Amino acid sequence: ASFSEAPPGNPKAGEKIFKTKCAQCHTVDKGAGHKQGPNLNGLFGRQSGTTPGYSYSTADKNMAVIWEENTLYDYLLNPKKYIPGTKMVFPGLKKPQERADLISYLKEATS
Ligand code: HEC
Repeated sequence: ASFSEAPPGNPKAGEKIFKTKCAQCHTVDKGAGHKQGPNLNGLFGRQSGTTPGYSYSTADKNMAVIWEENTLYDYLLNPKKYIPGTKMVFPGLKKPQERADLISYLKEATS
């Protein structure tokens, strides 16, 4: 129900997930620029809506969520429910395991 109770994460599995469901709109490497969505480099611990050069929705700026395992796990279940008014078009990742694997990868990849 929460990150706390979620399955352990496997970054290899998480990579598959990222590639198929997020890569279209997000970069992760420093210097890579933006896509439909902002570059996620250095995501962990940062305030939402603050990456330079990307035009965020007012909601994504106003929420000012500090991204971490906790917040990401809730967010990913249903982004539009988490930040009503966001322009990210993504239904959500329903399974606890899928979220845990994706987060494990992001931790490594966005570093
Ligand atoms: C294009 C169709 C998207 C897909 C697929 C995914 N994301 Fe996304 N993301 C997209 C946009 C246009 C935005 C900005 C939203 C806004 O209201 O401004 C985002 C934003 C994020 C964020 C917030 C980052 C921040 O700096 O605050 C995160 C953490 C994020 N996106 C992650 C993410 C992941 C892990 C996805 C696969 C599950 C994914 N997004 C899909 C566009 C698109």
